[PDB]
Amino acid sequence: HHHHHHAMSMQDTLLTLDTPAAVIDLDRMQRNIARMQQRMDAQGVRLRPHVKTSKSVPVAAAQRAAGASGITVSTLKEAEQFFAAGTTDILYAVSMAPHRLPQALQLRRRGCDLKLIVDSVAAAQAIAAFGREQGEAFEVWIEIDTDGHRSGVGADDTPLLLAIGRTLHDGGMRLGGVLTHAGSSYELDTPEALQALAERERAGCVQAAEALRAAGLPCPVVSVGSTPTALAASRLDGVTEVRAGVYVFFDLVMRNIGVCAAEDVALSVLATVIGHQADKGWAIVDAGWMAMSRDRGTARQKQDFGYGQVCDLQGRVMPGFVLTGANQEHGILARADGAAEADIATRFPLGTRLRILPNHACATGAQFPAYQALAADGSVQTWERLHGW
Amino acid sequence: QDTLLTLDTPAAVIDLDRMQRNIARMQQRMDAQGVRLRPHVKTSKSVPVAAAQRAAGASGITVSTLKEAEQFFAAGTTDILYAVSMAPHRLPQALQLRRRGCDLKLIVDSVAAAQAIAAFGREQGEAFEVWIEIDTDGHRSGVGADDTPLLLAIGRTLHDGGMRLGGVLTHAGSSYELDTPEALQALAERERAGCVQAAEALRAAGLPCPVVSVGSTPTALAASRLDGVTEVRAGVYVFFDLVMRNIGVCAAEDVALSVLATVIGHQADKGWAIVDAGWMAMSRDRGTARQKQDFGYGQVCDLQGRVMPGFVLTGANQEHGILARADGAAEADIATRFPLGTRLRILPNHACATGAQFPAYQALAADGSVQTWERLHGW
Ligand SMILES: *Cc1c(COP(=O)(O)O)cnc(C)c1O
Ligand SMILES: *Cc1c(COP(=O)(O)O)cnc(C)c1O
Ligand SMILES: [Cl-]
Ligand SMILES: [Cl-]
Ligand SMILES: [Mg+2]
Ligand SMILES: [Mg+2]
Ligand SMILES: [Mg+2]
Ligand SMILES: [Mg+2]
Ligand SMILES: [Mg+2]
Repeated sequence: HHHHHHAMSMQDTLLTLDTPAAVIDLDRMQRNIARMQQRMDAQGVRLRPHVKTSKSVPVAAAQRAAGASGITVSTLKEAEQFFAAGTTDILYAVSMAPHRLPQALQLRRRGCDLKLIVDSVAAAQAIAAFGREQGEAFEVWIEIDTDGHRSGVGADDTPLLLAIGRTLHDGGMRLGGVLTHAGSSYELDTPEALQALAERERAGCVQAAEALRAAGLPCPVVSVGSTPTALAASRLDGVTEVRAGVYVFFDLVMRNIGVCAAEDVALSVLATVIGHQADKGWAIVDAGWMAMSRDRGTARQKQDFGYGQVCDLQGRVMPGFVLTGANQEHGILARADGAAEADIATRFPLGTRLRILPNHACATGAQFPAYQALAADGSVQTWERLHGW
Repeated sequence: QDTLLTLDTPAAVIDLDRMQRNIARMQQRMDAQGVRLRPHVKTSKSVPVAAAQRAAGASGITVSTLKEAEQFFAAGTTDILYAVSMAPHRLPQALQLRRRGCDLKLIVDSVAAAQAIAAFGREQGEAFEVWIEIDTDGHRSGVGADDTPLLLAIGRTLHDGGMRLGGVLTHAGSSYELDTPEALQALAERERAGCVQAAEALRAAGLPCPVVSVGSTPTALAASRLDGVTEVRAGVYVFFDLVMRNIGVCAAEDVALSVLATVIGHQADKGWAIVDAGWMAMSRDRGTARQKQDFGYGQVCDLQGRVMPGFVLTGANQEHGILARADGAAEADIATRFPLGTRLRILPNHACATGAQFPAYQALAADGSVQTWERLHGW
């Protein structure tokens, strides 16, 4: 039992970690994983989780174990990490830059079934010319703009859809599908508006696929998604897969959109109280914006949580206390309502540990080299995640 | 050689000639004021950047985390001030650094934190050097500049408890809400006077107070005189940023840190160029939104570093930035001006926030080559 005794001596808990730390409540993370996978199984579509929220091998392993099919990545560094870890079905869902083609070629030549996306004739021409030069039939999907959010060919822009699809297909590449991301779902906050946007996202992606196929071009995959529209879609006829990422943890922006409650948020930042300004009702904590990130997505929503909702050590919300301000390594904990708490030092004594729910899980997670994955027994384990490009 | 044409994007680029000018300007101002400069490395967390600050005449550093103290001590820097109210649970970490030879200084602003340090120091045989943080402007931590009984209670806990009461410090961070030389000069004087007043109160009580330490970059550059001050702490000046430009202490052309980005697409009807520098590259900091000129997620510059006024990142998602006209109009033929693959450089709202998004900087020399300069992430 030499290993056992030594490992027990080294095991951390929420009391022994240094702060700040990004804590994943594994039981909440597994409920979120199951909820999404079950919804997609009920819809008869594949779930291709977007790992840009955690960039962590063990978190994606849990998603794969639950039934996910492949992943979506936001950078080729994520494709390199997850392919090294055994994931071969990877979609790089950012408009392809020609200068990154040698790295995408190398990944495919090592055995990664890496898919790229474009939304322009010039990007299609760059991929097809390099593929012909290098003897590589890249798989390329066409990105569709279904809601005005960001990149993509308009769903009704048949001439440009065909021009890009022909450039790829005639060029000897594999035109593998269409995808869309209805990111404007983050501006909504009612179930009726989310359900309608989910239907516009489905209808527009399938419209683009049907236009390509009406021109004789292959388009076997139809991929949609954002977490809110994944959870709100009534029907997904014509869709092969849904992509969703932030759901794995949720956050307060998702709580305000209405697709989860604060009790579903699996990621919190463990912080210590390091001081006060008693006459202003401030407790000062060691989670500033370097821990929380500068994300303030809740500022324009129905309930502004400042730099995060305060919870006790046990992870239960402490209503009315939020981080009202943040500097790099100092957070200002005070009443959301703008009163000065009396006796703030008795409410929050020096050295008290608290947990802060984030505005945006993807933004807060990226501030940490690793998560501390919290098991039901109170034990944590360090789960590394990727930083940079 | 690696150059701005060969790097992958996004990348954090330091223009070394601009950084050296910013380093010289600050050190020459501190020398003119008769005070030491103790740079705050939380902006770069990079050994070669702090080396350049030391070569120019800096005396010790300030750090925002013990991880920084570990990094810089492993690189040979021993005169380290950890300028965040000390948490008692980090005392074992601080003790081990001191026992290894790091001359690590801690700060406190409460009797309870001072008692925890003094009790642990006596148990472990360690006379911790502790400074008392003074609140001169209501920004953040510190003993109020008027609150003499609290100041003396802490000073006596430390000195009677066997610890080394090494000084007082203040950080007038409310300087970042100002934007005129008269208001910055007045706040710099309030910061100076408040910190010197606390030192005098300690000394009048028979307590040691050899160091009087003030600073933020705007008050460091605006102070007219620094009588009674021994050192100034400043950090973001090494690179500057657009929040600094709006406060009025630099020009956009002085900003030494930019994010190299590639154009990866367009929305021509809206006049957008989409770049691969989203908020993961720039950070979510939007400090210019509250100032007199809003630069969105950053100011566009060409690959040579020429500022392109009127183009900014008007929006950002994680790995996509939206480049568009600041005047709200849809640039006609945006794709013809910025073809796919064009490289641009984006000046940040907040240098300390943008830098923390990158594992390393790319230090750009006069000949156009780059050298990778690692920086620290995490705690
Ligand atoms: C982020 C992202 C997703 C996942 O959206 P969430 O709302 O985080 O689930 C899907 N597709 C693309 C292209 C994305 O960038
Ligand atoms: C950040 C910081 C500084 C340096 O301020 P800048 O405006 O970045 O130069 C000085 N002192 C303390 C305590 C700080 O936190
Ligand atoms: Cl700060
Ligand atoms: Cl995003
Ligand atoms: Mg997100
Ligand atoms: Mg690389
Ligand atoms: Mg006060
Ligand atoms: Mg700063
Ligand atoms: Mg540490």
